[PDB]
Amino acid sequence: KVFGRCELAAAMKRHGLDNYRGYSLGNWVCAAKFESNFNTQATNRNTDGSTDYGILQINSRWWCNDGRTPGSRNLCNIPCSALLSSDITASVNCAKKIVSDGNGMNAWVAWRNRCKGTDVQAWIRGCRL
Ligand SMILES: [Cl-]
Ligand code: NA
Repeated sequence: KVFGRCELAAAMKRHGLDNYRGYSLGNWVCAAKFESNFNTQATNRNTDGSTDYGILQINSRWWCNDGRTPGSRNLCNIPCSALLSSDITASVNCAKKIVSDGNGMNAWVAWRNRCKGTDVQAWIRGCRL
């Protein structure tokens, strides 16, 4: 599923991401835009052989099991394919674990490079929340 901007913002807000660990909604929407272009089916392979999955590009090196990343962990306790669902619940619940791990949203490279320190409220502007 390819989300619209405001559609995703409302889904995220409903799933408890607004101000989660102090990150306003615009941060999460911005991250999703640059990580996946709002496509829940996005996958991207890393150099180390791990793979990023879904709207928030969650890495199989640490967070999910894809059966093909030897010596990895499964900290979110889910198959990585669950992160590609049109239902964002699993991605959001795993994101909450990631963002609480000490390093905040800096875990997401695109957020650090493209959202951090910008006017992220522009990402929810006009939306019916
Ligand atoms: Cl933080
Ligand atoms: Na694993």
